[PDB]
Amino acid sequence: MARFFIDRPVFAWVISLLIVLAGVLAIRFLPVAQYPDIAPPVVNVSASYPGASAKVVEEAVTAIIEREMNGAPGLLYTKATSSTGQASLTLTFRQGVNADLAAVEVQNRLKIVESRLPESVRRDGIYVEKAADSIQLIVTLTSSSGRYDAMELGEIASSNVLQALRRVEGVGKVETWGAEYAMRIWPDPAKLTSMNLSASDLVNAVRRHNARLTVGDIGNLGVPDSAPISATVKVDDTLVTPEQFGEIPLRIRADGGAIRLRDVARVEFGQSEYGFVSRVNQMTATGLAVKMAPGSNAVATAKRIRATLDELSRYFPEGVSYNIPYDTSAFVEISIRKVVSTLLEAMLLVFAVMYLFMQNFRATLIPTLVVPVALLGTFTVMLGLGFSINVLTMFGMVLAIGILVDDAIIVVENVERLMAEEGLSPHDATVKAMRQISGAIVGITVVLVSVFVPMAFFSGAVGNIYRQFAVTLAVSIGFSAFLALSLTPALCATLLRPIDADHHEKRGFFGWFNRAFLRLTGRYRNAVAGILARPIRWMLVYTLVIGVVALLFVRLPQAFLPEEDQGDFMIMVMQPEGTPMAETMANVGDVERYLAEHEPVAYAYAVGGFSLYGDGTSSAMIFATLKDWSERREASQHVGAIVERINQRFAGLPNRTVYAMNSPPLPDLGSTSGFDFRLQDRGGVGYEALVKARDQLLARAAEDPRLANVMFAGQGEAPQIRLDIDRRKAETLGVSMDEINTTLAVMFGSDYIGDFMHGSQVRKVVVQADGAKRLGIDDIGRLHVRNEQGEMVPLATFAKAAWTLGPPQLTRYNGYPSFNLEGQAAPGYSSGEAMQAMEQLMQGLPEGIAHEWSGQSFEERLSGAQAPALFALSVLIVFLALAALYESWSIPLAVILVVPLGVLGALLGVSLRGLPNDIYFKVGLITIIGLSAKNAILIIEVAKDHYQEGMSLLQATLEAARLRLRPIVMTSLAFGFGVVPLALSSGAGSGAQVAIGTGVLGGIVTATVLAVFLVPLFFLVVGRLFR
Repeated sequence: MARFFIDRPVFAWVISLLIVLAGVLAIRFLPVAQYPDIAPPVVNVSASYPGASAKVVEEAVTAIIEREMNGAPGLLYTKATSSTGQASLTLTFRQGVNADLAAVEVQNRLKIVESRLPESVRRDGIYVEKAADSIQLIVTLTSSSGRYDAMELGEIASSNVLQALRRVEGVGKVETWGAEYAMRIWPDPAKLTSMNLSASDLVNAVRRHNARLTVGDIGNLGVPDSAPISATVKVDDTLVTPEQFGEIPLRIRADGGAIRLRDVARVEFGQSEYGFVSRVNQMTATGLAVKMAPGSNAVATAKRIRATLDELSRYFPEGVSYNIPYDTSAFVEISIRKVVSTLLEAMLLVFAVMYLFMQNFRATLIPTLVVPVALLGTFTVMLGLGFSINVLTMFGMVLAIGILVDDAIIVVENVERLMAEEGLSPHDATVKAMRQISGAIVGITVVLVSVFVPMAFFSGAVGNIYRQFAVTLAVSIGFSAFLALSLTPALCATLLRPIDADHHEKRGFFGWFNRAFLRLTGRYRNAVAGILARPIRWMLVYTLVIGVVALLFVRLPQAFLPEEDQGDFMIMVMQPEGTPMAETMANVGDVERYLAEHEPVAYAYAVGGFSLYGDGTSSAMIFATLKDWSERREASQHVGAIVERINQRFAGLPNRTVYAMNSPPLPDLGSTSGFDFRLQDRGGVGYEALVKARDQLLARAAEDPRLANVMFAGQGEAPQIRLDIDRRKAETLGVSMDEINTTLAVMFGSDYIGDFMHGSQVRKVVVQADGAKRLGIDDIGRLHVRNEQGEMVPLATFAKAAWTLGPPQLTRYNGYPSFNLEGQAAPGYSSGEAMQAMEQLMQGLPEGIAHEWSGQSFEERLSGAQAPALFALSVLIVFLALAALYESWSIPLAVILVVPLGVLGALLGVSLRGLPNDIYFKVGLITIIGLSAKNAILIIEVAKDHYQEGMSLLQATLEAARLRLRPIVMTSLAFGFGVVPLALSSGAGSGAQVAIGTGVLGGIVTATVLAVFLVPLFFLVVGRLFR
């Protein structure tokens, strides 16, 4: 096949141009992403059970459905959250399971248990939807100057903009924050008492016009926190403006006049204190949280969203403008731009290493043309196999560049040798070279291509990460084998002039270098000879280096992904249950003001009432986009320093929590950035004991130096009023359950719900998680109801109320009751160290309490638990591939003992730079193993086909070490200089680049220096001990 292309130059030329043209086409039709698609298939079962308590919802809906979904096809884990309103069931499936299969499977299992569900749940809708609950982009609409009307701007955003966004391809579901608004009524105690009007009089009179009343602080007129009456208003309603509300007649006067609502109350229109309240850059606005459709391209969807928005902006009245304060897609351009630059730097650097050795323009150009054709070839293979231009695929192409030229070195070098050391014509020089070295090319591409296939056959989203590296490298190396057997044959023959194969030219720096390298090769040959002279005493040194390999491995901490500064972050702004919205937004303003006046923040969007830990009046969050990295070129201006600063400054304010975290790198695995620890009640020990374990384990995490910010990612117990109805004599005394339930519902709103029933006891709870004063247990007893004979009866005869505390939410993980915990690794410490910290602190906990890692945490544990298998199989197939290629069981053994040499440098490189054993390190480790095999098999191949016998085989192996020292140094130095721009990356996106490059740069240095001294030894002990 080689001789085919030597005598046919143009035939190889047109093929190479065909690859380039196809690759260029692939670029134009290839999606760009920061990462590949990592999201596992998730199905959400949502059910509503209005008026039911969280316990009732869980027992009647959540637990029944969840119990049915135990044995689903590749169901990884189940999560459940039963709250007052709804039941929610999240079912995460194995990787590679068809989402529509999982969707159909969960739908079918739902129809089995549906008839056992409460009727009102079924008819309201039990939805089964593919989960895409991660927020990618946030759009705010603001009014420049004073164009803001709560009715107008809220509906401008929710109607005109949201309808367009929903039609934008790639947009899954949009949550509207700040578009629910209410009439606020503030009764005056003086005017109420001056007339003969009661609080119930106002509530009941208003209820004749608007039944969407939320009562709050009707029991605190005069120093109110929440508006005593809040009437959510819709455009269809009979009364809309506050002037209409003020006109509501309350009672007539003796003189014929009428008392109106405006006469005893202050009437206002504004955003509802019980919906969502949004704000961007300390200004009131309406937010639209965009969740992109599963499987869409984030960048492309953002461009359409932007295009559809600024096309809508021209219709805005002056003052109204649209802003995007939060866009995770923004970083994709920055990361892909940097890796493309680093790819260019690697090409510019390997060219320098080639030129330093071969020292002519023509023979340097011959291998440098292999890389673009092979890279553009892999670009075409990726389009069609289902891959994107992401940092991972581009990262591989960076590592490929140094490897890709390896075979084209060997042809050019040995052509030039046969052309000057033997006087051959350029045609016949290349002909003989391939008949000589094609075995070496075949051998090294066998190990290199093979070593990358085992990682592609692995589960999890780390498996998908591995496959992007595996395909981009095995195909490019496989290409570079083909180009070396086809392209470089022709180019060597047509382009190399006899004037170029000069062994010594350009006396000066280059002559100095040439003489120096030749001298170094001599001391190499003497140094090795000393080692083979005392081989038993140096094999003990080899036993030493594997020992420090193990010690370094045990010492090194492991992590998942490096912390990257992607220009944005988020802040949990939490208040204790029962905190009203006004305190929540005051606390948010404190964070808003601190960001504005003390930190480099471009935009800071803030929403009250929404939180990834649970909605409510005591929850709020802030999404923040930082200023450009150019304005933050300092250690104290990175994200981590900023979030550390924010969390420390606000830790001094008690009765509130402020948790600032860097944006999660893979939001489709989890909305937060930290660990997903799931405390489980696997033994049925009960809620009270589960709280005690959670609280005391939280305490242990506070004391541990490895952990930071470990906390309960949820809502604590909220105060509430429990009403017990023993022996429903109310029906015996004439009062109906309807009349009782309405009178409570009128003065408590939707907060009046029902709970668990036992033995003629109608248990009920008034929800007080919003901290309103309203009616106490004394008022509840003194409330009046009408029996069937028309009289007023005190409510206390048949109702016994009491204050109590209870969780607003009940969660379940893998079917057992849960507490969702989250936290961080302390500075300097690694994410894995944070994980083993938490597992260690579990030791002293009581009996029936287990734990599970979820989200990215679950994936990270998988990566570290399948690591030994991944390394063992990668060396094993190289063993078998060499055994198949060379029909021997002794050659693989000699080659195999080279891999610990390159491992030591990888371990040393990270261990001295303080970097962890992340998966970038694991990918580099596989690359180092393959390149170690290439180094060893390059000399062992020559040392075998020269001559072979027993009683020590010096003759061939030092001959091989002599011949192959230069070729292995060319190829190894090329790879090292290619990855130097990774190991020494500077600006944005550099966290991943130094992580991927540090281990691989250190690995190759000791995969070459420590190898050439030791692989001739390996060939000789295996020969000496196999006879």
